[PDB]
Amino acid sequence: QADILDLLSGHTDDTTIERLAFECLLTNMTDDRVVSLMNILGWQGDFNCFAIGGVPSASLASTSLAIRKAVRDLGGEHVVIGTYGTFLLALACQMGAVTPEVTCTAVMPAFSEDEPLYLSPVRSGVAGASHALRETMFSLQAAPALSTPSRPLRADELLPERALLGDDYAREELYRNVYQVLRGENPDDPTYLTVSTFLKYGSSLENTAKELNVHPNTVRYRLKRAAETTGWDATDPRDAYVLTTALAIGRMRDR
Amino acid sequence: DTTIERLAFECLLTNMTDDRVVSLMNILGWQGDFNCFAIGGVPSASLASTSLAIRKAVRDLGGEHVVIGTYGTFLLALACQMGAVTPEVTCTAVMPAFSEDEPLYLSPVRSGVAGASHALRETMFSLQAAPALSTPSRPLRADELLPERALLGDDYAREELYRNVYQVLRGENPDDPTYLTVSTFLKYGSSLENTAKELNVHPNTVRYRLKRAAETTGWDATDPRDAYVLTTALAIGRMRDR
Amino acid sequence: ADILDLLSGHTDDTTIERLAFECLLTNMTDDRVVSLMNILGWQGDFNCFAIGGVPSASLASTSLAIRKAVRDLGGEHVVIGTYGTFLLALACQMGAVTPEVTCTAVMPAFSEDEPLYLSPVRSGVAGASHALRETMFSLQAAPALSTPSRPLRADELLPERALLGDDYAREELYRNVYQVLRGENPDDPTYLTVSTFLKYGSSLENTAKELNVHPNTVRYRLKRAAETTGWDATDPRDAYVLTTALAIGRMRDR
Amino acid sequence: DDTTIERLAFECLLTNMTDDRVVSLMNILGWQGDFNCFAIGGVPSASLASTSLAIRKAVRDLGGEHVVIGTYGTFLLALACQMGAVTPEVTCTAVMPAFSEDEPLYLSPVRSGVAGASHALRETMFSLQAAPALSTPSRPLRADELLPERALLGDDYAREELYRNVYQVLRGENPDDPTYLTVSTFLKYGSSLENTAKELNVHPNTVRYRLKRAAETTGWDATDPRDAYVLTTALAIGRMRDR
Repeated sequence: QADILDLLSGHTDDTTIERLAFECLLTNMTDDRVVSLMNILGWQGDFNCFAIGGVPSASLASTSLAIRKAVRDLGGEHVVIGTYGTFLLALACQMGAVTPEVTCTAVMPAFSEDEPLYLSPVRSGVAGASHALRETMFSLQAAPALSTPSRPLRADELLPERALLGDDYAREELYRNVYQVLRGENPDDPTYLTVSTFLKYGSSLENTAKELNVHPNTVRYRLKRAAETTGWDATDPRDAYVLTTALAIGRMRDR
Repeated sequence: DTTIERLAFECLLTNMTDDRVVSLMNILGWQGDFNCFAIGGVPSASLASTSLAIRKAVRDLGGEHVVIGTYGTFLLALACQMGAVTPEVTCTAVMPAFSEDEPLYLSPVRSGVAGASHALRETMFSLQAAPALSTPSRPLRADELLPERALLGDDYAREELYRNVYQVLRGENPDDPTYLTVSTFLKYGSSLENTAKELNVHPNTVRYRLKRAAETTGWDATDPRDAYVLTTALAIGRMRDR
Repeated sequence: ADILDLLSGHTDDTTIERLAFECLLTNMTDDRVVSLMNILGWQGDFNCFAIGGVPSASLASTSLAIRKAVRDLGGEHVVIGTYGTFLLALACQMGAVTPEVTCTAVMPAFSEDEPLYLSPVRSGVAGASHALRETMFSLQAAPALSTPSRPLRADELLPERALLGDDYAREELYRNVYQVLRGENPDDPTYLTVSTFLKYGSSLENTAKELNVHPNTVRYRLKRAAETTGWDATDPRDAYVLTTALAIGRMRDR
Repeated sequence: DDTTIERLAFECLLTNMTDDRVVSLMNILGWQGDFNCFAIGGVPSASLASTSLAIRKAVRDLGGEHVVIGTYGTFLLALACQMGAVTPEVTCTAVMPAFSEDEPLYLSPVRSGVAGASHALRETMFSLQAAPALSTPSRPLRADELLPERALLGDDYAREELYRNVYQVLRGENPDDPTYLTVSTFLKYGSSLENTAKELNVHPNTVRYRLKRAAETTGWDATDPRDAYVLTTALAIGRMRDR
């Protein structure tokens, strides 16, 4: 298999090294060679990082300058920047005052107000870097499915659309963080059955109560609990679509 | 014989359709732009017994070629459509070989190696998607599990949602408000009254438009299963187009 | 490289078996290996175990004897390959094909003068790779021991396997010896006593002096560690296993 | 820029790449011919930046012209070209205050050429990773101090040295020499001179002296528990390799 010198095709300029690390990370390559490339760029050891992505406000060069300056002004010294289609993605090393919300606020003006903007969670090491860049890429590709997107879009806002695009990270989160959390450890717990039944029956409290032989208030209470544990409120049309998707993922995976 | 067939099967199931695969298929006797279809399900008794029953059933129907493989608990068979070998007739002949207590799928007829791969893969994805539905048809309908197949990575299910649902809904002309109405209706969780209020139109106008959409697409936004299918299609179309 | 690239135009089950074997032996557990195993008839999260040793007469003879034995026991699939002087067989466990019975059945086909190993039952391609590799590494490690058991015990050659690069052996030392003994208590009297004892080369006197306790206090703590881990630090072999585990744990935990 | 080239060469060497491409890169950095070099590694006392600065200043003051500096995990590693007064102990003494006193420090032997440079950096990395195993680490750690633990981590240089410089040296060319048998028996019998002597029908003192001879040829003294562990490891490596 190709070594880091093969990958570099004789180049030693950091622009090429950066673009190469960017493409490796975006394409899910997290092996030692990528660790070496990030090493060369200055990303030492088990670093923390996060990503911001969107469409440049005026130009790619202008946005890149703005982002490097903002990272510098906040006490950081590493940010890997690359383009993907019309999108510019930036992976910042979390150090000094470079933290996600503050960094996102500082660079927002360099991104078009007329296009989606996404801020990733903090992730660790090269594998996290790849994760941050990919969830950012998939979120931006998924954003058009959303009627009224937050700005910036954050976190798990686009799970089902990301899953539809083939994002393994989104499938896994729907399985682990929604479906499996709903199920819990106790199989006699009624929450999962109640959410499932509620969705099946048109998001009707009355029909769910009728189906399950419980008081409507009891269904209400269970849905609220499921909202607390998963972050998704079945009574909200957007969240209900997310939950429905999670149940499909879970059922296909477990049977 | 058997070994080459199993290798061809893996290649097809894993979406390898390049000339090396064509050449394997040539060796097996599948020539040119052949027609084929697939059938899949859980064996009534055993994988070996079901394989045999399918081979024999196809042979008796004048067929000479079948490629049989496994995916998890499922037996998947690709049959070359020759002689009296047709999908429905073949399916009927082999149903005893598949358990009544598990899903079953019969693909449409497809052509060539690309077609063979599609037939086997849509069969795998359909069987895999089935647990998502409470009471699926037997055999599973081709249009029954599109969002679920898409979620698994079935690119043909994505395309079908795009072409047969989203683009059909959107139509030739931008002025037609049927699409906007369905879009808005889904956004508001299939609330007739909230949709009429939001669009500033009469609720009857909303009902009429939803019925039109149900007629042209085959999906009724007032049914929660169909609403999910529609919502999936709009997402796919919006991500693809803009 | 896809499965066809790996095959290099071969479509014979013999080359396919050899390729699957080599992938497993080199710790490749990805989709292509799953497909290769698919092709050989190994579907899903199967159970399997491995047997390995030096053939009593010939590879061909031992292979024939193994395939016969497995079939007579009602088994369908056995992947057989060779590494150096060793023959390794991976059997699908089903019907009456279970590890001890199978091992007993095929013992006559392996040299008495050479080590023999039977793996635990494991599952899936990852399990198959693990079983074949622990078998390889155990056979390679055996010469380090003067009179090992036959077959070799799963826990008998951990440091030596680890020295050869066997990551499962490192893991097992870390989890089953080091962690079991230390927990979150570097200051637990037993752990501290074992640690100090080894540091002083198993000298009861020097250890008691260093810890400022009575020798009998050192003795019962070592006895506890022995009962807890199965390793008795007063035995030079066991002491070497314990020392290796402590090094592994320390390097890993910081 | 220069920093980039240097970090690239560092990564190649650390990753055991010693091919013509790497040789050429080192040549461009100014490392030419069959140069002598050594490595020092540890944890920066204050920061990566300031430790690097202090190392380069020390090497400059000592009359040296070339140092390649990189990181592994929390470690800073420096490869120095041996020239002027840039020699291992002097250089180590000059740069030691730049490394944390609460963390291990390692100084490699002198090595030759690009292959030697790669060897020096890797034995340094592995030794630093292995250091926590040691109860009473010297400062700096040196040379072959961590052989068995390095072998446990998969360092091929350690496995090779255990076989070549320890196990093979014990055996020598003469099967009439009792060194190997004595070391072997002594370890087997729990480092008991009395029981070893009883087994070999020899006086305890003869056993002791034979072990001291082994210490002369290999540097490892079986009467010391640390060294006994190292020797036990070398026997295992050797026995596995010769069958």
